[PDB]
Amino acid sequence: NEYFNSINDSKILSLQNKKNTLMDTSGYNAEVRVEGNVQLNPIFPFDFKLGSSGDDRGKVIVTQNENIVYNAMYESFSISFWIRINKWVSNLPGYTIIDSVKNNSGWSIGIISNFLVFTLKQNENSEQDINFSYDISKNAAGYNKWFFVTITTNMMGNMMIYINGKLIDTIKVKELTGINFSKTITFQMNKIPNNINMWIRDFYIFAKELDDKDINILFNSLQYTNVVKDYWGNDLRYDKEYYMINVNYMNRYMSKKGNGIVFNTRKNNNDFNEGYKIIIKRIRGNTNDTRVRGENVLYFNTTIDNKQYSLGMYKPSRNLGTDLVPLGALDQPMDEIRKYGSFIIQPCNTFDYYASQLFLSSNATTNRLGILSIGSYSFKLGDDYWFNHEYLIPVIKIEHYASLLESTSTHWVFVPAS
Repeated sequence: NEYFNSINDSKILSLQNKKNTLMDTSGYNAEVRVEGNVQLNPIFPFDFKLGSSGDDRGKVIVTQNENIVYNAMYESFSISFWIRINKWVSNLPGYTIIDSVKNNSGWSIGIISNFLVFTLKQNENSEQDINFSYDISKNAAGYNKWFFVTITTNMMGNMMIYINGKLIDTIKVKELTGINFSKTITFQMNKIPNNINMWIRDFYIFAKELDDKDINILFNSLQYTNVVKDYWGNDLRYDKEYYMINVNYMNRYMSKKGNGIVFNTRKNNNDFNEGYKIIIKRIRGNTNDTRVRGENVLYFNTTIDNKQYSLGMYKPSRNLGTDLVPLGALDQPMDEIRKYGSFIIQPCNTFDYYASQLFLSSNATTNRLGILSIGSYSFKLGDDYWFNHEYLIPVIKIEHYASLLESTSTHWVFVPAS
């Protein structure tokens, strides 16, 4: 993998976290001061955390050597990093998050409303900026997920912005004479005149203009692809309460009627605080460290009333369709769970979400009998006596699922109840 080596050669700043310490692994050794309350994750991804709070609030400062800035001050450069913001509402007020401006010239990354804007400044009057806007329809609860920004900028060429490898917006760099780039970059959440958290990790700057194939290599090299992720992009974990949601039905929560699990309409889309929660329990796995990974055999528990059930197949009051069998809440021992309630998880990540697919397992082995989907069907559940009713239920298609294998109706996500 030269691809990886050739890129690193142009790396002028590498803000990593080693040995529980923020430092510059570029080689050019920038100074890294950590003022205020800056929480530091000891677990991977070794991110560092900031806040918008008053008084003692987080501030990370990075100061560079003149020699290496001077080189990239007029040619070409790229900025790339992982970022996450909690409660990134659409009505959010303006904030400067990452700033590199000294005497009213430089560059600055900031966020306002549903926008993450990257501005280029020469003087207090004139400034050109490129931005990314998140899809408010797809993220009613706030864009709270981890995402990988990349900004390529050529001073006589072009100024582009990428999110998760996908080029979002691209505009022409105007004639910018007298543009002085600062030797300091400051990570701090400063509100703009007239309470959120921010996680940053792996902040790199390069001395060239990265292309699509380079960016996506970087994007992919900077994650554990086989570690399944929750809705916000953190490592999905066993023995932790999540809300299980289908990607095609984000406005439904999980409820129960009789033996059946039935999906119901959310009251609102501010939080995900609604319905019954599930807990992922491991059965089979290559590693054993609480993180859920591809090809793991697993099952789901959930505490409904003061009892605790496990998700599993059951026989409905009448046939729902060919090869189709509902998943429901059952009080069953492990021997039954292994036969009729065990799944093989496969991570399925896209630009829009961190999701996963779930395959019914044969006797808690990795051999796949079917796939977990969702659908509305008419039958009897619980007290239902006189009439059938339409229930939106989780359903397993057995044997023939090549059609569903590519459908987003089999994409499941998990939102923590923190």
